[PDB]
Amino acid sequence: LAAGAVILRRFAFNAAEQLIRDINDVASQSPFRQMVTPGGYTMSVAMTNCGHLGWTTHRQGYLYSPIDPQTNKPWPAMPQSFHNLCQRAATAAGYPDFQPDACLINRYAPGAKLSLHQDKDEPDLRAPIVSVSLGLPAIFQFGGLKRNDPLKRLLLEHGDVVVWGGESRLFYHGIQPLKAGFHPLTIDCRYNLTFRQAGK
Ligand SMILES: O=C(O)CCC(=O)C(=O)O
Ligand SMILES: [Mn+2]
Repeated sequence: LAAGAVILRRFAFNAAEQLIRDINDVASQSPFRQMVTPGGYTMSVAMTNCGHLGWTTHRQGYLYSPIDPQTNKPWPAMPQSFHNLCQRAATAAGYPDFQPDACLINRYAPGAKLSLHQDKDEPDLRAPIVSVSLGLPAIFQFGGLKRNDPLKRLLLEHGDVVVWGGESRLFYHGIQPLKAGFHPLTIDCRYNLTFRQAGK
């Protein structure tokens, strides 16, 4: 896909059913919620987290916290299925020592989108981003270090895993408005699992 980035198409296909079962378990403790940006806007994507740290929004500035600001309780621990799939994907991508301490779970309803951004809330740039697609297909935008750099448009389907790091760790990326559709395992949405090393 780019220097230090690759797309493992259908890599998580066999694990998908189990991953989704665990998403449901995580959501039981920390429900999906549409976060409000530091700017005061409700995101179309619904999110939740598991692992030691969870990505969240604050009155002013994104940040990681071990506490779910909605439930006021710790985020659920990282499911075994998540941990194992993530490490296998990272190894295949060329990052064998990846040890994530956070997993952001995104749920896209039809029309939902995640505008172009950089994952720049993690201090240790040596750790890659492992992104798992589940359910409905979406168009993933992958660019460069500048918001105006040319964008690649790649369809991401159920089971696809994208890993980026090294030279492309801070590349801009996003998801275009989700097209309506149906998928036997997620029904009416697309889920995405984003593993990161947010601390240390
Ligand atoms: O849904 C995706 O494929 C991308 C999600 C993403 O960029 C994020 O969680 O920071
Ligand atoms: Mn991102």
